[PDB]
Amino acid sequence: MEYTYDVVIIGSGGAGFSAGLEAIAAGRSAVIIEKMPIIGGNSLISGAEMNVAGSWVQKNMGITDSKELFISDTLKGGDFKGDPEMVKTMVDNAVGAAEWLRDYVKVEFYPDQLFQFGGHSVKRALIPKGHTGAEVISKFSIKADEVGLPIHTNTKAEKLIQDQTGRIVGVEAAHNGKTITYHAKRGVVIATGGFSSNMEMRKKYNPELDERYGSTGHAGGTGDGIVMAEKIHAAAKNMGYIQSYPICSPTSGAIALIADSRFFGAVLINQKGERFVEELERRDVISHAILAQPGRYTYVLWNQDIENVAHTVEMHQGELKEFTKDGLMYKVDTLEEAAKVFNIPEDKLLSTIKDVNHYAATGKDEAFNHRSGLVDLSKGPYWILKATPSVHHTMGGLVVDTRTRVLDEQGKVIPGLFAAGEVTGLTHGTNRLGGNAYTDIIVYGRIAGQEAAK
Amino acid sequence: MEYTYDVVIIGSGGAGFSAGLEAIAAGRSAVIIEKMPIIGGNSLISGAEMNVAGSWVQKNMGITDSKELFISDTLKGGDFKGDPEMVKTMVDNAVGAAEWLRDYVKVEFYPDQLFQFGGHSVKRALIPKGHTGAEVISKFSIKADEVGLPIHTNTKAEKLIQDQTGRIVGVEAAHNGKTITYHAKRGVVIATGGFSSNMEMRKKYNPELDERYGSTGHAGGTGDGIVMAEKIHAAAKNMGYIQSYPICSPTSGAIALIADSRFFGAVLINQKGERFVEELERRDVISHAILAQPGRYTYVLWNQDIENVAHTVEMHQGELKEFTKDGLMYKVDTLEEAAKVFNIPEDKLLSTIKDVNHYAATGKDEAFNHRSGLVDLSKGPYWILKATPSVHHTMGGLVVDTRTRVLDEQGKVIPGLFAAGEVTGLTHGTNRLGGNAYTDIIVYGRIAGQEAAK
Ligand SMILES: Cc1cc2nc3c(=O)[nH]c(=O)nc-3n(C[C@H](O)[C@H](O)[C@H](O)COP(=O)(O)OP(=O)(O)OC[C@H]3O[C@@H](n4cnc5c(N)ncnc54)[C@H](O)[C@@H]3O)c2cc1C
Ligand SMILES: Cc1cc2nc3c(=O)[nH]c(=O)nc-3n(C[C@H](O)[C@H](O)[C@H](O)COP(=O)(O)OP(=O)(O)OC[C@H]3O[C@@H](n4cnc5c(N)ncnc54)[C@H](O)[C@@H]3O)c2cc1C
Ligand SMILES: O=C(O)/C=C/c1c[nH]cn1
Ligand SMILES: O=C(O)/C=C/c1c[nH]cn1
Ligand SMILES: [Cl-]
Ligand SMILES: [Cl-]
Ligand SMILES: [Cl-]
Ligand SMILES: [Cl-]
Ligand code: NA
Ligand code: NA
Repeated sequence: MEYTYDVVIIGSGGAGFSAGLEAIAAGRSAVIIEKMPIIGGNSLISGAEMNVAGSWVQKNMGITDSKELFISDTLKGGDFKGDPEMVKTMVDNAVGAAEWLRDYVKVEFYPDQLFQFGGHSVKRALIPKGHTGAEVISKFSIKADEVGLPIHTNTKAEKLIQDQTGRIVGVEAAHNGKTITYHAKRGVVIATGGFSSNMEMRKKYNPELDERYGSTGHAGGTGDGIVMAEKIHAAAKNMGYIQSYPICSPTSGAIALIADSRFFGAVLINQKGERFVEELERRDVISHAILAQPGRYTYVLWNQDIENVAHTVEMHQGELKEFTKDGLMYKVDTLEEAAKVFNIPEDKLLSTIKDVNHYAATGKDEAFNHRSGLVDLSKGPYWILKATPSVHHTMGGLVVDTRTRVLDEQGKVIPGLFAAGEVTGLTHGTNRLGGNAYTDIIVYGRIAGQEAAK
Repeated sequence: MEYTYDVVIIGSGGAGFSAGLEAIAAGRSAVIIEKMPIIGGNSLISGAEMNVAGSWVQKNMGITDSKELFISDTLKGGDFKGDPEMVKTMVDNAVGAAEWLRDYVKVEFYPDQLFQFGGHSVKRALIPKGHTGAEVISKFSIKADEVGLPIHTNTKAEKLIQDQTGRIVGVEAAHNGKTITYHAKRGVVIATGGFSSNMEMRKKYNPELDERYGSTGHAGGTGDGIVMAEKIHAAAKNMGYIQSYPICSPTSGAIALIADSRFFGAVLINQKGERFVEELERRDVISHAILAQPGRYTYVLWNQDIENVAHTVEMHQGELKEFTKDGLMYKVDTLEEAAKVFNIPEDKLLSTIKDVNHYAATGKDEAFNHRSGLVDLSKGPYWILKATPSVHHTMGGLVVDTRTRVLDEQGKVIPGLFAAGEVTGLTHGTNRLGGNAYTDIIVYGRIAGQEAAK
């Protein structure tokens, strides 16, 4: 079997969907090939919070922002190693990208909630309904079906097809044990995500991130797009810069979105029954703090009063069930029971929470200077979750220009080849800020589909 | 020539002076040997700001603090690698150390000023009169003369004397081209400071910090105390952790205390005439930001209105004269002249300052979110200073216990040998917080003199 389309997109995450919808809208034929049996990749299981300076939600909330500040925040976050034009183009197109999600894809965002990720000077992360990428990918899928964008699941790209001029003119893919050739008349878009779930690639570029660490990502995040492009002499950069997320499942590696309760008053408790870091510190600080605790894990503890504001249990019931079945999470009536289930010294936990309750009442955390104010934890019920850092995002990847054209080892455009999303390596410097992956994948996914369609 | 004292102290910085005064006060004979022609080492040229949780000045200013928070701040600052008992003993003795400086040494601190160094959750750095160590070392010197503590300048310790039991029983030193033997009946205190000015030792332990970087320290900061103790099998740790200070002379390496005006409204301007980092960001962030600018330097720009509050020109007139003579600093009437003297694009500088003036008026810095509020810079005169990062403090050094006893490679006490101050390597982890060196050198200097005298 062979197929022919104008634009062949590899991957059904936010970057690939954005490229596909733009290619179809330009009047071209397009397909997305997806190696998993389900669509959406890490974009699906993402929190999908998306930074935008100058959003309609900021206006609703009375929050002032500027592109200049979003750019400076972002460049600083990556230790000033990100490509300034890549960051500028991301920020310059972020409002349009989010309004396009709202108006064209019909993604629903909360009109009056924003998150301020570490490193951002103001609250600027839009929040999709449900606080996950489920809303985003489901709406993308509906819109793709409406406009006539086919998605071929269980179809694994294995090789880029390069003609004698050096132009990329298609993709060889595996489906049901056979090779299928996808001819691409105008362009191939690599939108395959990162390599957080490729242990050998992690160890090659960052030996510390070995089998001691899980991955927050899906099993398909294995760097295939980098490997396939390097075979035809695409350049890569920043491959060793790989970030972790602090509060993840010790068993599966999955992120614990349910533990976003720490932004609403949950406390981090070590095996000794003691707090050990400000719960609102930067994520890398929290990760290092946890790895310095006994056993290299923490507990996250909160009560019904916090859930009634935060809703992270209601919003992440699959995590609740999975973590509970894995023995990583308990719902308990009393702090004494919270200590018992995890062999935490009872007297120390009770003393810690007595202090927390006093700090909540005064607004002054005399142990760690909690920046927003603690919440009284004297009454339950309680959730207590065991968590540890897990590998989360690969900042490195393919070298592209701001038009998403992939460049070779001499900086020359590889004709017919584009790349967008976590597979690229020039936006985030040494360290991506929270909420900036979604901005990157939508902005550059759209550009890639536009450029491939030309 | 030979001398005999109960306690022989090597170095006349804050650690050595503290040890000497305690030894004399215990009723023992003591001497300080100092290799330079002047006393005070880096403690002399320090800002000498000293962190204390629970000081009389905090009480005057209505500021609440706690030892728990000072400990947690400190441990976090060094990436959780500092020795917890060393940090606890430092914090537990900080109030007593500062009250001892005030009441016994007669150091004058401002009663109503404190500095909040990066990483500290509350304002807690006491400020000596004059905003330098000159006050501290001059008062130490007077007190030493009053109590009968001799200081032998131009006397360089070269070898520790070890008897057949393994006990350290003296020091061989060079003076006027001859070797002088100092017999120590009860103890030798190594208080020799750090190795920021030893290029070969820097390169050995941190190859990046080579000849591209100057040193903020005096010429005597060469690691001699580490070398002399390792010869008799003292252990060392954390030697590769070496911190820089962001705003220093590109010619001499000296710190620019005069540029503490950035805590009162001065702006950082690159060669392009643009701001590029929040001026109140963490020092390591500022250092990296500067090294990312054209030429790897910044300018620091402020006006008379800022000086009338900050006083950093009045307090650091020697810097003013030296930097000006070196072509690194100008006093100018207009922003146009500030641009001219350093070949900064005039239009860009004027546009940058127009923005600053608007941000000062509104309190909202739309470019970098200055956390305290900018100050109008429309009227002069102005100072503009060229600055770059310089090597500043060596966190590593000798292994001691909390009694300042030096330990060998098997963790065993070396009898008769003590060490205190920047020469030790267990307090600050990977990164010392501002103001914490002075706390360390006084607390542990006092302990070392007390323990050596026993
Ligand atoms: C749990 C989690 C939470 C996150 N939360 C946030 C957040 O709130 N905000 C934020 O900004 N970022 C967040 N991130 C990061 C962000 O979600 C991702 O970086 C981003 O979604 C990646 O999008 P993408 O389109 O590049 O790739 P993906 O979404 O990973 O999609 C790539 C797709 O390509 C497919 N593919 C790969 N190789 C092949 C091949 N050979 N053939 C065919 N198909 C292939 C994969 O199967 C996958 O479906 C989160 C990440 C995770 C894991
Ligand atoms: C410019 C500057 C500003 C600073 N500002 C601050 C600040 O505000 N707050 C803060 O907390 N920290 C600050 N620091 C750091 C702090 O001042 C130092 O870490 C601290 O003063 C070191 O004290 P010390 O007693 O260990 O050593 P030093 O003060 O360096 O004294 C050691 C002495 O031993 C002598 N010596 C060395 N080898 C020999 C030998 N072989 N024989 C004899 N004598 C020898 C040296 O000549 C020197 O005089 C600053 C540092 C500098 C350089
Ligand atoms: O890594 C990110 O950008 C966001 C992670 C996250 C956590 N909770 C919601 N999103
Ligand atoms: O490095 C420190 O602890 C302090 C440096 C400084 C700058 N200005 C006054 N002190
Ligand atoms: Cl703007
Ligand atoms: Cl690289
Ligand atoms: Cl206290
Ligand atoms: Cl070490
Ligand atoms: Na990447
Ligand atoms: Na040290």
